[PDB]
Amino acid sequence: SGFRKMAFPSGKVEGCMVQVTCGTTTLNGLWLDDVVYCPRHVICTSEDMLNPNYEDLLIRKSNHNFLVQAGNVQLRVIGHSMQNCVLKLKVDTANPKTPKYKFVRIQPGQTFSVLACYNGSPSGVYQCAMRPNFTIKGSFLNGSCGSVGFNIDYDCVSFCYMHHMELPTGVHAGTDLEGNFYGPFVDRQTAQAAGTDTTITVNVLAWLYAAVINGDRWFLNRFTTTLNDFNLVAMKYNYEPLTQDHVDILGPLSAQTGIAVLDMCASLKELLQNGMNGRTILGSALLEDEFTPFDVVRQCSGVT
Amino acid sequence: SGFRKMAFPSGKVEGCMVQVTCGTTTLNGLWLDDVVYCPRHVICTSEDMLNPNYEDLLIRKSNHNFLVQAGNVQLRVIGHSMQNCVLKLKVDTANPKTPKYKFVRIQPGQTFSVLACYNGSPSGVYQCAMRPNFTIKGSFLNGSCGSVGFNIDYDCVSFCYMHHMELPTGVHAGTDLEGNFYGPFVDRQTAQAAGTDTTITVNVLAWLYAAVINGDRWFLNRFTTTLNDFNLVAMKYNYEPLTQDHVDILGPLSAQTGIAVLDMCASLKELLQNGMNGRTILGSALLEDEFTPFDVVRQCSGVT
Ligand SMILES: Cc1ccncc1CC(=O)Nc1cccc(Cl)c1
Ligand SMILES: Cc1ccncc1CC(=O)Nc1cccc(Cl)c1
Repeated sequence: SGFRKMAFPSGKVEGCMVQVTCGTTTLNGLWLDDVVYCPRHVICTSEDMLNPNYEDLLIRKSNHNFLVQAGNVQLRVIGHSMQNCVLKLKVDTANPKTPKYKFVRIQPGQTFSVLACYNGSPSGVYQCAMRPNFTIKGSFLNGSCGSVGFNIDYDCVSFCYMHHMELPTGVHAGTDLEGNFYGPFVDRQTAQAAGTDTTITVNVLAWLYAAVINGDRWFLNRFTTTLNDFNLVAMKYNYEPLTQDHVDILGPLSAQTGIAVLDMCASLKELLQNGMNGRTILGSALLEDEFTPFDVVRQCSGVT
Repeated sequence: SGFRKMAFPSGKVEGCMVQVTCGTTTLNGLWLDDVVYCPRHVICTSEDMLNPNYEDLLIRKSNHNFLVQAGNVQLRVIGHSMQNCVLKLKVDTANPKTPKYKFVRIQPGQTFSVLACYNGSPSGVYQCAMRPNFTIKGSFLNGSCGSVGFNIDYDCVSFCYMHHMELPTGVHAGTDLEGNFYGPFVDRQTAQAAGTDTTITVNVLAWLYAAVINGDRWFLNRFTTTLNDFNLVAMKYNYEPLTQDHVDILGPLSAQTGIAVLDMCASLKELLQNGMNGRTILGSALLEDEFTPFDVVRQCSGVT
């Protein structure tokens, strides 16, 4: 028992981190097979970051201008190209530690582990969620760019995120591994609006089932609700509207605990309307939305 | 910016995890050099767990009765011995992936990363703290025994914890890597009292400095306090008494923010006396005590 904001073991991703330098700028790179992926702003200087013309800037760069270092050994760059907001540096050596992997574009609400890096070296790993507004509430400093978000299914690493920037609001923005930004964000040092962030209702419900599994049952009530009635409450509290798709994915947790999805929604409704009253659920004084129903099942059953 | 419950990258510890079987019991083992460390209850059956006579049970076990498996390959056991509550299985092969390492016995209040394992395979990594009462609030299921807690200083892994049992209360108990339990706990399936748990005051103060560094400053007040006055409040709220030693370790954070340690104590005093009033600090609705002053400095400066 016990429930934690658990990240995936980062070993497979650690063996992929490299340092990429270009001019005065240094950031992290992702070495899979004979290719190094990194944010395209590695080619920019501080004057450029206001409104960089990446196509013009990259034209002044040759393969030799990109310094790729794995540990303390140098990688020979034999090719370079831009794909959306990432650079793919073709190197003459395949990464001997390249795990089985996929490039995946996640949906908002889904979660992933971030391996935060500086100068190609790992500093820490944490679990986070793609917010409904396509930002992440990470922990990143200057030089963290190029750090990646991932998921792991037995031996396959699905890379889903690459960190690019911190918005003036303190939240983080980045791309999938094809360099397409999540959300409306552009890689420019400019004021950018993130959407209104909503709470991931299906994840809060999954976390309430995780609380029941682990003994925290005070919030269970004698009530039930409908999807429509629940969503009237969710709308008011800026919670994502619950669909039959969300109810279906909560099916295994509902079966495990014997608590119907709509009865759990009724508990969530009372929690939203009356607060926690100074109490806690799984060591938290607020409703947690960063565990998907999949994360709950995985953690409570010990999937390796 | 941003602050997360970050764990150490687990790669160096992943390469050390093995599966250890003895009779019907299987748990995790830690392979460093030519030695495999695991909990001594691997030699027990369900009847034994009530009051096991480990010295008598181990006498019925030969090197061949201990099945050690790293990935899918078997390790030949050439020796076995008991040290307190751990078994040290001498194997004929040194772990090729053994990192630089130390065995350390942590103090309560200190933090560490846990790499939770099942059948020798890693399932996840999370950051946790040794509670003042010597228990950990982990996330562990049956088969997680043998999973280790560690810290990393550049390239050296300091192993500080080995998971042994879950108390009937749902909290977790274990040993250092010499097999000495933290706290009064014994490796028996019996009702055991954990101490009254207190909040780690120096860690809450470190986390309030982390909030200030990252923009959350609403809790800063026009007040100051004394160590004695503060401790009268800490006593009432079951917070650890603050000493000049704790004040000294908060020195770097005090210097970084320009907020005197005692002024921060006064903010904590008002927070304890008046609650959060529905507000949050670093995405939390309660006072977080699982980040040491060292963890705050490391995270806010990007130590790799
Ligand atoms: C300072 C920091 C903190 C966290 N994560 C990243 C950073 C650096 C950063 O924001 N870079 C940046 C800024 C605007 C545009 C672009 Cl392309 C990149
Ligand atoms: C079921 C579980 C959940 C979390 N962590 C561990 C476990 C197994 C467990 O508690 N083992 C145990 C019990 C009493 C004594 C001793 Cl020696 C070992």
